[PDB]
Amino acid sequence: PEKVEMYIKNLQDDSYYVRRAAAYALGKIGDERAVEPLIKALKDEDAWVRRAAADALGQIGDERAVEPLIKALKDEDGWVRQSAAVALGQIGDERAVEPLIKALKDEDWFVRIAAAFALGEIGDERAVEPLIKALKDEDGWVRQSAADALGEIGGERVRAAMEKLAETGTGFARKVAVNYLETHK
Amino acid sequence: PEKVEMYIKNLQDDSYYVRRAAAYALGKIGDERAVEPLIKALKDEDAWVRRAAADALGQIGDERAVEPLIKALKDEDGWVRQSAAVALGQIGDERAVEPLIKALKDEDWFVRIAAAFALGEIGDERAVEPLIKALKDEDGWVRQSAADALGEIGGERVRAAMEKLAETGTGFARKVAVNYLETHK
Repeated sequence: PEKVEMYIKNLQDDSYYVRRAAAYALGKIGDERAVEPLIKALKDEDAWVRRAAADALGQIGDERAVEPLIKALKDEDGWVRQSAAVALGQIGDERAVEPLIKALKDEDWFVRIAAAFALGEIGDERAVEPLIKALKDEDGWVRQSAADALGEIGGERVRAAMEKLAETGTGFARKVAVNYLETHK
Repeated sequence: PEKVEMYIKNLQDDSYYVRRAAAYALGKIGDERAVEPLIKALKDEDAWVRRAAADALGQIGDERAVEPLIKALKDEDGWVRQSAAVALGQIGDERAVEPLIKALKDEDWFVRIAAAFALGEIGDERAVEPLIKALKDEDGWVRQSAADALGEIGGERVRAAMEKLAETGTGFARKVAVNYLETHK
């Protein structure tokens, strides 16, 4: 906690590693003063810095990072987008829901996982139908995370969809739905 | 919490997804009754079940899972080993230190990351020299996680090594060491 301004100041250092390490440290410390300088490091030249900055903003958890993080979901770098999604998941703000639904169709499997995870944490039923679609994703971990997110959301929209999948679905989606029906009253 | 025995019982179900979902749920619930049945699911036929079981044991955090998890660091499946390492990191027990040092040389990049992370969390200085070596890993995320773990460990063995790297090291290891010297008194 004593080193918060030293690390804020290191977000301007010429060395990418010093900037990255500063963002990482500021996420762990959790002091709110770091929020605006981290928002700025979401446009850093170096992708590792942008990743660490998103990560740190999620850890601090201040809603002021929501709109900048939503933008960072369009970053050229896959791991930045992944970090932004996890961070929006951690903050829990419903404004991320539609942008994260889009990121469920991201070309990188690791981004789609993070998008599903985050939708599950936010808990908003608009995500239900897009998560049912992700049950057919070519990546196994994506499918799985969409199933977990469906369970976390819950409620009557999830129940009704799981009845239909248990009835006519195939493959993984079927197994998900049947587990659902066995494990709820 | 009401469903703990239902999910324990589902660890014997014929469907791999029902067993996997049960392990996942039992990790979230956190009831100690789940520990021995999860230890057993670390030898499940299906790799997703073994992964979820390790993950859940780390979340519950009971030291009784330490020796079974150490064994699971030799699993044929890369993601099981990864999960076992993260879990040993979360439990924090020093008995994992030597097995995790070995897993820093794992053939999968994701395992080496998890091994570095876990050593950093356990905080034991036997890891210092092997983590300095990981600064030369071909994977960028591995190197980074080894640098973070060095910072988390700290103390005089880390200080002395970072002085030498700042003096004669090259590339990433150099940048790590110099950041170290700039950020400590």
